[PDB]
Amino acid sequence: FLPILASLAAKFGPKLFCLVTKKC
Repeated sequence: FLPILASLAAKFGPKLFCLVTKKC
């Protein structure tokens, strides 16, 4: 689940990824 999620997060999702994984 995680490598495809990480790949799409890098591709066009980093705004949601940074808040969810607490890097904002």
